[PDB]
This record gives sequence, C-alpha cells and structure tokens, in this order.
Amino acid sequence: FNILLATDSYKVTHYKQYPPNTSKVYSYFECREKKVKYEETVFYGLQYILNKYLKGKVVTKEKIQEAKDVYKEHFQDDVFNEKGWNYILEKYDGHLPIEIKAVPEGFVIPRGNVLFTVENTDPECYWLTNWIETILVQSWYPITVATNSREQKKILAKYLLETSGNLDGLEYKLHDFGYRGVSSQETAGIGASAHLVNFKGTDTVAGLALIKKYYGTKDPVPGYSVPAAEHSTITAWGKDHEKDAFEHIVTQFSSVPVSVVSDSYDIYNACEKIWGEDLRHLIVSRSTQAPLIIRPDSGNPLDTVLKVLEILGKKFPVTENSKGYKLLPPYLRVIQGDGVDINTLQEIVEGMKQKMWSIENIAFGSGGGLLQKLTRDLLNCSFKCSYVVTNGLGINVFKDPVADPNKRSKKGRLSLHRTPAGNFVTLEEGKGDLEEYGQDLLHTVFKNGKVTKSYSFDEIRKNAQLNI
Amino acid sequence: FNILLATDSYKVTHYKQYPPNTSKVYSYFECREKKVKYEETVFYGLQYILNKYLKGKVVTKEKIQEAKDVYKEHFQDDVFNEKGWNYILEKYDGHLPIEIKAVPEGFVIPRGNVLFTVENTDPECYWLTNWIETILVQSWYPITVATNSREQKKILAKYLLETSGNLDGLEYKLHDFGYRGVSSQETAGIGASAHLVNFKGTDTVAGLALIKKYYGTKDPVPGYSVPAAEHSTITAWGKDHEKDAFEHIVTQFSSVPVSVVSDSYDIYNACEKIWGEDLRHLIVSRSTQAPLIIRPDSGNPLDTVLKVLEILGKKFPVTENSKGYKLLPPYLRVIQGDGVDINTLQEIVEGMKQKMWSIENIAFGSGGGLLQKLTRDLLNCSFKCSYVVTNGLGINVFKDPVADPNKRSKKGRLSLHRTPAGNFVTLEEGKGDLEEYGQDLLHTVFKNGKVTKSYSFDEIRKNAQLNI
Ligand SMILES: O=C(O)c1ccc[n+]([C@@H]2O[C@H](COP(=O)([O-])O)[C@@H](O)[C@H]2O)c1
Ligand SMILES: O=C(O)c1ccc[n+]([C@@H]2O[C@H](COP(=O)([O-])O)[C@@H](O)[C@H]2O)c1
Ligand SMILES: [Cl-]
Ligand SMILES: [Cl-]
Repeated sequence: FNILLATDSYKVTHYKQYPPNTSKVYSYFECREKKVKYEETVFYGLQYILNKYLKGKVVTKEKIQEAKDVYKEHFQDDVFNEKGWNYILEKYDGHLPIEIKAVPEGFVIPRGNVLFTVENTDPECYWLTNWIETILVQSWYPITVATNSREQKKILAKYLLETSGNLDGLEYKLHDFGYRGVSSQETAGIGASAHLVNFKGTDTVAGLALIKKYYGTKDPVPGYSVPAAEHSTITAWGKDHEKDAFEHIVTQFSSVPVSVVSDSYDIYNACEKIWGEDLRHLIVSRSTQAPLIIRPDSGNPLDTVLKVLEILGKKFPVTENSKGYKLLPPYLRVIQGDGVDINTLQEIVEGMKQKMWSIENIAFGSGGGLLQKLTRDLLNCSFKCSYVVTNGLGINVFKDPVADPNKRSKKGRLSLHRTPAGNFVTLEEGKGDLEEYGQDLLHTVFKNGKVTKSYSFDEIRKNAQLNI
Repeated sequence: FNILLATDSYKVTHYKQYPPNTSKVYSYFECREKKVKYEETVFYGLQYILNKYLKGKVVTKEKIQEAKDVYKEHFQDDVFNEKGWNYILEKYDGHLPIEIKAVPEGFVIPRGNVLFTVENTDPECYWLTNWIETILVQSWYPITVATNSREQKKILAKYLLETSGNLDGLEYKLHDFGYRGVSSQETAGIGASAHLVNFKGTDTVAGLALIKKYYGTKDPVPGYSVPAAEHSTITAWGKDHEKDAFEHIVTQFSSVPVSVVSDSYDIYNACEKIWGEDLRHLIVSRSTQAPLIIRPDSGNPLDTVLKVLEILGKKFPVTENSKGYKLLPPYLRVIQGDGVDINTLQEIVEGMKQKMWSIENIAFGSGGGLLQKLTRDLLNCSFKCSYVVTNGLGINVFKDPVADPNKRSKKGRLSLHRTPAGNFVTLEEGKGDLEEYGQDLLHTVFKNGKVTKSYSFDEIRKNAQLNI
C-alpha cells in the first residue's frame, strides 16, 4: 500500500491551488442533514483506517519515486509534489504531521454534527489535510452499515417486545449473509464488523479477524454461526431424494441448531409433507437448544413467511404466549434469508403481528441488503474544509451552493457538545472556546503518525446500545 | 489472507451434508436471465481473484490451526474439516485440486449463459468446489461495473454520433470519481479497473496498480486525469475572493486542461460574470489542448447543465457544427460530475440534444453511481451445483423453486457454443459432447493451483468493444 497513490487524482494538484501563505487547512466530517429517516448515526470504523493506512512510517523514498513515475504518465505532466512528500520523509521519518479528533466509536450522534476533524500540524503540510480526505471518507461505509443494522435492530426490538414481552434472542435475529454479495474481501471484513456492533450472528467470517486485529473483544470471537445447508447439499442428492438429504443433515447435526433450506423444489411441500409428516419424528425429538430452523429462500418474502408458518402451525403443536401471539414448539423455528432489507424486514414483522405470530418464531438473514445496497448519500457522509490560516489570520470558510442549501457546510473551528437537555450540538466559528457548553466530545485519536486513543470492540458495542 | 477463513461460515459444515461416496461436485456461474435491461454482460475480474487468492500454496500448517481455533469458538463446536485440509497440504503442497474453465475476459455474453465452471480434480476434495463459491461469486462486482459502464458508453456513443457525426473523445466522456464513495480500498481498485475496460479517464488511482499487477498494458498506464479544483481549494480564498481563486488556478495550469468547480456559492454568477466577464481574457487565450472545463456540482443535473450552456453560449462564440448542433469554442468545456448514473446520463444527453447542444460540449464524472450503487441482483450473478458423481454415477442436479421460475438452475455438465447464426448458447446435460455445435468456448484458466491461461488488459478492452 502506498498512501501517495491512495487519493483522488485531482488532489495531487491541489497544493498549487490553495491561497499562497496558507499554513493551516482544517477540515471536518459529518453525516449532513437533509431537510426511515436515519436521524442518528453510529460512529464506527475510523480506528481501522488509522491503524491500517495512516499510522507509522507511510512515506519512503521508494514510494515517492513510484508515485512520481505513475503520476508523470497519468497526467502526462509533472505536477506531483515531490518536494512536499520528501519533506515529511526527511523531517518526520515519514510520519504524517496530521491531528485527527473524533467522537468515541460506537457513539450515536444525530445528523448534522461534526464527527471528526483533520488538520495539519506543520505549516509546510497545509496540503496534506485534504490529501487523505479520500481514505478518511471511506468511513461512510462502516458508519452506514452499523447505522442501518441498528435501525433494523430497533424494528426487531419493538415487534419482539410487543409480541413476546421481552427481547430474548434479539442479538441473533439478523444474521449476516453478505459475504458473496459485497464488492471485495476487504469490504466483507469492514461491513461484517460494522454489523457485529449490533448483532452476534454472522456467516461473513472476514469480520472476525478484523475485530480481533484492530479493536479486540474479551470474548474469543465477536460473532457466531450454526451449521446450515445450501442448495448444493440438498440438490446433490437428486430431486427424488430431498427427504433423504433432509434426514441425513438433521441427523448429522442432531445436537446443535441446524438450518435447512427447504425451497429447492417446493417449499410448501417440504414444510407440510417432508418435515410435517415423513420426518416429523426427527424434529419433535430435538432439544430446545438445538432446533430445526427451516429456511425458505424464494417467493414473496412476507407471503412465503406467512404461508410457511400457517403450514407448520397445522402440523406442529402451537401455543399462545402471554401476549396472545402464536408460538411454534421450541424445537422448530424459521429463518427468512431472501429479500431482506430494512424495508421488507418491517413489512414482514408487521405482517406476522397482524396474523398473530410472535416474532420469537423467526430470524432473518440479509446479505446484499445488509452490506452492499448502501451508498454515501444515504447519510450524506461528507468531508469539507471549514477553517484555514493564511498570512497568519484564521478565516472561516464554507460552501453554500445557490441551488442546494442542503450542501451548505459549517464555518470555522468546530466542536461537539452536550446541550443542557442532554442532546448534541456542534459549535461553529471557534465558539466552543467560550466554554458555555461543557467539554468538547471530540478526542485526539491520531497525531503525528501515532494513534493516541483507541476503543475496544466491547466499548463500541456498549456505546451503540439501544435505549430500551 | 487465509482461504480457510474466506468462506461463508455454513460452508465449513457442508462436507458432512453431501451424499456419501460423492467424488465430484461440479458448479457453474451465470448472470441469470430475469424473465436498461442489461441483456449482455462483460466477463471481467476472475483473473484477479485467481492470482491474488487461489493460486499457489494457499494452505499451510499455521492456516489450518488458525482456522481450527477460530471455528471452534465461532460454532462452539468442532465441525471444521481439519483432515480434509490437511490432505491438500500433504498431497498437493497446499495447492487447490480444482479446475476452473472460463469464457475469455472482456467477452460480451448474453444473460443466461455459463461464464465459468468449477470442479474438484481429486475425489477426496469433493467439498472444495463450493468452499470457494463465496470468493468466486465476488466476480459479480467487476462484471457489473464493467457492464454498467459499457452500457453508459453505448448511450454516449449514440448521442455523440448523432450530434457530432463521429466518436472523437468518447473514451474520456465518463470519468471515474468513485474513490471516496466505495466501501474499501480493495473495492476502489477492482471497480476502477472494471470501468477502465471501457474508458480512459479516472481519478481512482487504485485502479492503475491493479491492472499493472494482474493484467498488463502495453502503455505505461491504463488511465489518465487532468488537474482539477475541489471546494476546499476555491473556498479557502474566502467567499469574496472566488475570482482570485479561479484566476490563480487557471494561471497555474495554463497549458494543460484544467477543471474548476464553479458552484461554491452561485454557479450561474460564476459562469456569467466571473468566467464570462471578469476572467474571460484568461479563457479565450487558451489552447485547444488545454481547455477550461467548468464543473457544476449541485442542483438538478439536467436543468443545471442546460442553464450553464445557455449562459456560456451568450458570453462565448458558439458555432454550429456540421450536424446542426451548437458547439462552444475549443478552449471551453463542461463536466457534470454530480448526480450522474446511467439513468440521469441518458436524461442529460437527450435534453442537450433537444436544445440543439452537441455532446462534444460535455463530459461526465460519476462516483457512487459508477462504482458503489450496484448489487449482485442487477445481473443476477449466481453460482450453483449442476452435476455430481456419487457411487461412480454422474447425476444432473438443479434447483427449481415453485414460487420463482427465475431461480431455476441449469442441469448437468455445461458448455458454451456459437450458434449457426453466430450467437451464444449454453448446452446442458453434457450435450456439448455430441459436437453438434462445434467446440466449447470455455478455456481452462486454473488447474491444481496454477493459472493456465490469462489475458492482457489490452486484449480485454478489445473483446469488450462496442459494435459501432
Ligand atoms: O444460510 C446461510 O447460512 C447463508 C449464508 C450466506 C448466504 N446465504 C444465502 O445466500 C444468498 C445471498 O443473497 P443476497 O441477495 O442477500 O446477497 C441468500 O439466498 C442467502 O440465504 C445463506
Ligand atoms: O473533479 C474531480 O476530479 C473529482 C474527483 C473525485 C471526486 N469528485 C467529486 O466528488 C463527488 C463524488 O460524489 P458521488 O456521489 O458521485 O460519489 C462529486 O461531487 C464529484 O464531482 C471530483
Ligand atoms: Cl444458500
Ligand atoms: Cl470536489
């Protein structure tokens, strides 16, 4: 990895564009307001970026020469700031003279607030603040995964509490199926780690090693899975032998939970005749700690869940819980793992509630909806210069495009505070210095090539908890 | 990287679910037909995956032990196939006994056709075929980027040819702005490389080194950029000094093209009064090889482009080209880099055509729309087992879910052929062996830990050309 080649091309040319006599460039990141509405965001992911990409000796003579050679051909011109990068090499042994202050990871902050700020610590490196905008703005992705996952946890929490009276099992109710559906191995790990801020069930193994290496947990692992079938392990038996596949798999996994995809040919037949009759004797014998989890994987998601439950409720003994909602026997559950995103999740649990089914009966799996079907504009994650020093005077700078007030940016030196009512406010124009609003909640997390404050994954999970 | 830890968790448990005495599992990848329709796909990106993740000694003693320890805790049980992985280590020095056949990279193939196949070459490793599904299915991402980019090139080619009579400059008409808007550094490189299959303009630097390392070009680099401003380099001068910023930047870059974002405060004032009056003498003096490129970045994309052009056409000498379309002087161009995706791209060029503006006048930048706002379900990229051998007998296998005939999969051993009319057909059930359709177009690209056939980036670009 070469940080000199990890920026937007045009940023290579910006050192010639700032005002002369500029000694400081100060920039901030927010999830900009736009006036499920995503009113508050989980701040998560910067610590990964700091350690993987920004800390330590990130400049070498070889990296300078490599960048110089690439850019000469890429621009067909000599515009690369070799002098400025060699300065950092010789002066700071290749450590970035940058200070980053950030809200603690896991903090849940309303839209439109400063979440981190970046500035250069040496006047010669005024150009460096926005060089690393591109790498830092990629924090949008773990922020947005963690936020969208938590918003799904809010939906699940509400309907589970309403239909059952408690939140038992909530942390396993949204399973990460997204490994194949994301754009890269690296995205898999980052996105899966952001989901585990809120939940404990994952098949995206990549997230485990990321958390261990960059954040840490008291527990051996941050997330868990169960054995489960795929269409290959069912269909390989032949169409006429689906029952034999089911019987073999539940017997191989007789003492742990086992998920069995049941829609290879006819999900409703599988539920009513194969599970509900031919193999019923292998299901009602199972432990409460080792249920069969029937997995549909096609059709209209709500219609299929509802029909599957109706089928199973006629072949297995249903109870009515203390809230009036129907409950399958404890050895039998369902996981809907197709078509799940935050919108269909809500439709399904509302539809179950209207048909008097407890959310205890169901868990969800989500892949592309959870980790890939997300963009930087969902929360308007954005990085802008708000303050410069030129000729020794600080000036508050901003954009304010005539045709879109939503893209107006903040002015001056910024700080994040609690309000008297316990909410959040970002103070602009250095007004945090007046000390009317208590302590700035941004802390220095990076300075001159060293990570200066770190959070464990356990702390992040605590910070990101739901009120309830 | 540890490929033992680079699969969906549940696949760790599948070796215990296949039929006993299974010696062969054979699977295939397609962009499934679903009933911009995306009727044909660019096959690109498998060679990256083969070289970075699958080739060579990918199993070691340490990797087996690492995976054993992680899965013990992740499943809270001993289901990991330590013996099977030890077999590969001991028998093949950690090389995967897998054979992959694939259509040549860059090939443009209609939906619903086999693009690559995977099978084990040792009967003990029947479970390995679908272990590596997860990593191989991530090829959906370079396929989809390349396809969606090529579809945008088709739109630009149509309207450029109608409004100018040629395709001059086509390969620079859609510039990759997506580095900050993707989910990771790895995704940035893969996605930018996929865009460079069709175009030459990019600010996602990460794409260059990926191509150099994994594909290769005769030219020094596969893509190019120009100097350009951002809001920080304009607003740092102060709101009242926007003119001074503009003058400085165009004078710093007097003899190469320079793009200057012009909407910090009022795009229309910047065009009409700052560029169109105050600084006009610095624009009309510029060379045809070094235009000013004015960049709006906010507002309704079509409305803003049309109003910017109308303004500029009243302040600068417009000609009428041989097709009857209006054309700015050669020292002045526009780039629309906000809100561009395949849908708005079409809207803008059609709206320009209706107002008699040549597409010569404009280029587009696209970031999230080009590299991030894409999912595996756009082309229904999918990997399924179609053939197994069990007790020495091959059987053709498939899924066929009752509620969604679109998820029906192909049966048996597959091959890809030219039809008598020169189209493509996928033959199922081993019928390619009949030789009624000539030779299979798939080539073995990986066998027993080695890449056996490969393509330069130059060949890929040739294969992906538009008909025109
Ligand atoms: O069942 C599992 O343990 C499992 C783990 C990973 C993926 N899957 C399946 O993979 C598919 C991913 O699709 P998607 O659209 O959510 O990206 C979906 O059918 C899931 O049920 C299933
Ligand atoms: O002008 C450039 O060279 C340039 C290079 C990289 C990114 N950008 C800008 O960054 C923004 C990317 O936003 P998006 O939503 O397309 O991902 C958009 O306003 C672009 O104009 C601009
Ligand atoms: Cl599956
Ligand atoms: Cl910009």
